[PDB]
Amino acid sequence: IDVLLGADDGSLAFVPSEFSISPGEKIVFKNNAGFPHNIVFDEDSIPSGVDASKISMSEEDLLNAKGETFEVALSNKGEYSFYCSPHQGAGMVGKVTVN
Ligand SMILES: [Cu+2]
Repeated sequence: IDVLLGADDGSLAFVPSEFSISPGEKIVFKNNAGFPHNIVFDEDSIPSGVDASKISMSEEDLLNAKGETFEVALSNKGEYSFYCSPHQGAGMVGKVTVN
């Protein structure tokens, strides 16, 4: 599944922000508008036992230019909440379910 970082109207959003995938499926996050952006999985809101650092950018890492990507595939089943760290309070958050 492809996910935009920033909407085409400049809104600070993942598009889509809620979605489901199958184990081993890739998510390609693509820097779109309103960047810099990143994608950070909330270590307390992903399935037990998953290493957030295997699937996340650090909060200090940024995609600063249009078209840059971060790709990650998730295997373990369950709900994963994530956010863009500089835009989290503006509402740039999401949740992917692996089912
Ligand atoms: Cu952002």
